[PDB]
Amino acid sequence: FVCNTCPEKWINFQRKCYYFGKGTKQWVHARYACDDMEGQLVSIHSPEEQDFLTKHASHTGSWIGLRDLDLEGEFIWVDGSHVDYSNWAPGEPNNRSQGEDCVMMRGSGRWNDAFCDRKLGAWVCDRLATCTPP
Repeated sequence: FVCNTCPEKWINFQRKCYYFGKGTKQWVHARYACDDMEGQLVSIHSPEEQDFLTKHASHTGSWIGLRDLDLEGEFIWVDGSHVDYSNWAPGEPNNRSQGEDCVMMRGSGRWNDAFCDRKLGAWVCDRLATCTPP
């Protein structure tokens, strides 16, 4: 009936749980780290979800679950969903023809693209919250 239960060290917002990771990681690094924890690198689909992430975001930048796929020819989230909501910094993205294929979130919450082998100090995972029983 009510789904706001999250594992130790994760934070609940709406029906989801979020892990604000800290550590030195390239994008595909953070992708597998989230998978190891039974989550996914975060997908963002509304301004309310973004505003929650901004309140907890590392000041020095974080990987999120968006990257440019060559065959589909667009940015696609790790869970296969398309970009509806977006929060690009003004002028972004600007490195698609330039090999900057992975997306990070600044301390402001705004997104920019980057080289996938860039090292950042933070990354965010999500998973679904579990629910109250009968």
